[PDB]
Amino acid sequence: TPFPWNKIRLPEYVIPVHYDLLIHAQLTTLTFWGTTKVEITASQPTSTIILHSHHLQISRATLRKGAGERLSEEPLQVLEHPRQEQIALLAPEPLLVGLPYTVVIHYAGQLSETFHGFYKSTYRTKEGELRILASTQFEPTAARMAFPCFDEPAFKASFSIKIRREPRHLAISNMPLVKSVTVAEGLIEDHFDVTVKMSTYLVAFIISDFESVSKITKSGVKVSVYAVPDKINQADYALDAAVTLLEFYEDYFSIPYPLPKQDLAAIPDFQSGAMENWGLTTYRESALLFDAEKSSASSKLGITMTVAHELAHQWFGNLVTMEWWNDLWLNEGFAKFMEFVSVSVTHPELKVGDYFFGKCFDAMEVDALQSSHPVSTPVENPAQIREMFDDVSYDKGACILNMLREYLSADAFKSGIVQYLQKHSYKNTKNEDLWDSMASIGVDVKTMMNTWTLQKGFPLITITVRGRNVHMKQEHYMKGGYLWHVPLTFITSKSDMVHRFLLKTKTDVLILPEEVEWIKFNVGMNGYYIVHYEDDGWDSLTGLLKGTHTAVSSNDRASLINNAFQLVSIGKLSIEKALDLSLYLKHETEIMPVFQGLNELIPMYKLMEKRDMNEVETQFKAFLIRLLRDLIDKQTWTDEGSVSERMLRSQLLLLACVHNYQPCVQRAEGYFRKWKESNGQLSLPVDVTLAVFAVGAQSTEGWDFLYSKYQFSLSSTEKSQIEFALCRTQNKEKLQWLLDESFKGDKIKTQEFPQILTLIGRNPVGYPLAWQFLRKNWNKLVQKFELGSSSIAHMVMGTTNQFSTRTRLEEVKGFFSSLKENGSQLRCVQQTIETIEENIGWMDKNFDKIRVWLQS
Ligand SMILES: C[C@@H]1C[C@H](O)[C@@]2(C)C(C(=O)O)=CCC[C@@H]2[C@@]1(C)CCc1ccoc1
Ligand SMILES: [Zn+2]
Repeated sequence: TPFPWNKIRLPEYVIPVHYDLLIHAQLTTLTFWGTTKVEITASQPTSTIILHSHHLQISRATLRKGAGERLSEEPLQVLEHPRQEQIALLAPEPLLVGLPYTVVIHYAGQLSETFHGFYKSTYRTKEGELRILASTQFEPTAARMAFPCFDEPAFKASFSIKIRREPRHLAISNMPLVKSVTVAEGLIEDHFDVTVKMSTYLVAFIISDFESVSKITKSGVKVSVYAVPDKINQADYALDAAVTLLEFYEDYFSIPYPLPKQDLAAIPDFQSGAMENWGLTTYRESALLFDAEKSSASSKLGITMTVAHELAHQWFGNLVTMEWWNDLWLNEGFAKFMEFVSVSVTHPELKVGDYFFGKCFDAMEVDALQSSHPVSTPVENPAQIREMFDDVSYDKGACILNMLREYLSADAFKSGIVQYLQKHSYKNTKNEDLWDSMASIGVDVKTMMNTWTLQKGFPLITITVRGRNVHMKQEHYMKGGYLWHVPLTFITSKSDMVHRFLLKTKTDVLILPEEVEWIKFNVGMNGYYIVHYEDDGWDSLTGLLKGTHTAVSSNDRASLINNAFQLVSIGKLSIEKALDLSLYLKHETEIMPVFQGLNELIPMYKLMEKRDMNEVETQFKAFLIRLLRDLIDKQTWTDEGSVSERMLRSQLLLLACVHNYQPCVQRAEGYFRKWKESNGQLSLPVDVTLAVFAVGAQSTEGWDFLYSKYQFSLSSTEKSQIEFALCRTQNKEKLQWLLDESFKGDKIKTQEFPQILTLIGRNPVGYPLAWQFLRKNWNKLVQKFELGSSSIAHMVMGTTNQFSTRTRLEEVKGFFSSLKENGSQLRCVQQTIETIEENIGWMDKNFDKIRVWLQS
């Protein structure tokens, strides 16, 4: 019997309006049963209903028309197309156009052993008892694994969820609990209130023994944090942050949060960082739970930013949703950007605005490659859709929005946002909808923003100065007929006011009022472009950084460091001139230019570590330590100062210890010895813990001691610090053990496996083990994490993108091409191949130049 539908996309003439979802999960057998009742209307006659279903055993399907006395039921025959993840329901007669019908489906499934669908999560009590819970993760296409549905984001509907569970367990879902009814078999049926109209991917439900803490907003919304009983005392910070941020967004968008409550649940097993399910946001425990004594400043910042991200989605994603995954950036670019807007207001002591440009540089890494994609690009299958959750949708999306906001001004941008959110509330949007909204306040918005969303990559802006005449040229930046509307900014030696010039053409000229000593484009790195200066331009700017680096802001200094090294890669600046510029860092004090320096310089020796280059690698590492030696030496071994001072300290001490800087190694050995002799009871400053643990794990006794403390820790920061330290061992049997254990999920959870694999991929002796492990265990890793997931992308890049020989390039090409449909077409594979090709060319051109430069 042939399947009566040949497309991946569903027919668009059968529309759902409301779902009634009844779910019973048996935690003892890992089996679940459901009854789905979906109210539908057909716009054209059909005897066939096509919908999504994946790994669900359908026992019965019926078609209802009317209610009570005037009720009719009809049996529905079921056909399956597993590859398209569809089912076809066959009625004995055609459906009458425009009349409401209810499709009733009874089914069963097994709780997923992955991190998606309706899945199993476990933890151990401090007494060592194993506890099992069931949670959901549906974005993008996994709602169809928990209940049959029209599983595309434009098929919005209301949802009335009912959960049957044991009296000893708690169930939570998107909406408040309205009633709990005693049913047969000693079960309780929880009835949750009907949701607002929303996408299937936002449905959520959890059956657990979680504890909770709550606080009410000024608008009367009940905000709650849920977590395992042993960790609920770490919920207070996120609870306070969530209340403040929810109030900020309501005030800012002038659109109230529409639900009576908002829950934030810390899940013991979670693949991504968090998920924005409407009324039930979910998080990795490390992304939500703060320990005032053991958590790092970076973890505290991470929690604040993640809560800000998920809450921004309540408007940008939930209330207004992209029509299709090709426009995922409308959700992700906005939520990423709003983290910075919201936290800059709510937590001005975190100084987050100063860190934003770092996201743009992250996007530029991928976007400089031929294998990048436009922000808005076609996608069809689930693996392609998952590939949209990447630095282009998130970081480039946020960066082009930041660039647009600076161009329009914050108030005109805000008016545009509010108009957009109001007009498209409970509906779906495409790119043109956003431009139309922004332009209704912005005459050039549509033409300009189409250049930034429909073309991959970014421009190189070349500056040539002839007296008062500033010549500008744009061209597509490509590693080794594109045209943008570029909102340029600049400052000069005569004016620190931010000047604006819209470059709509290949070339243009601006006439300065008077001649200047220097000009610097892309003020504060607020623009998604790079800049090259002709003639003595780079010598001049190098001179400025070396004489009066304070003449330009910390972010302007970071932008110069980054652009100089990006220009080496396209042969516009020599490696010697970029390295000469980096020498100014001997007097740098600020976190962003110091970190930008490390971001450009560390990858160079990471390439050398994987080659026969011991001498140059050692001299390069010695140069790096000598360059930052005064700054390293000034660091106190405490938790004193601002969040930026704490993060700078932690990374400087770790860098010094990793590269065997003796004053820091001897001090770290001392703290470790003292900490170990006290049986880990003595408190170490959190800021020095990474360095201290990395040093301590270099001995068998130290590694074993760290591992013994890991099993009992309730702190996410401490566990992450121990995992990092353990992965830095140069004992291959211990590195193999870490890969084996985290892969199995026994002693170390599988949610840690992608980071562990990358850390070992970066280990100077362990890198062959990580690449070999990925190849050997590929199928099981794909089954666990999914083809196209950001996790698989990070595992691919993390084990191969630091290779720089033709032999390594063929190993990568050969391996991934052998996978056929199970990974040969992954975008991350094309990206890593292109990265290795660039590494080969860069090393062949510059290795000897660096060798000579280091001797001089
Ligand atoms: C992400 C890095 C990975 C890198 O493999 C690593 C582990 C490193 C090494 O392997 O040599 C030495 C210093 C720390 C560094 C980092 C964690 C931190 C870099 C850093 C800090 C501040 O700005 C950049
Ligand atoms: Zn998001």
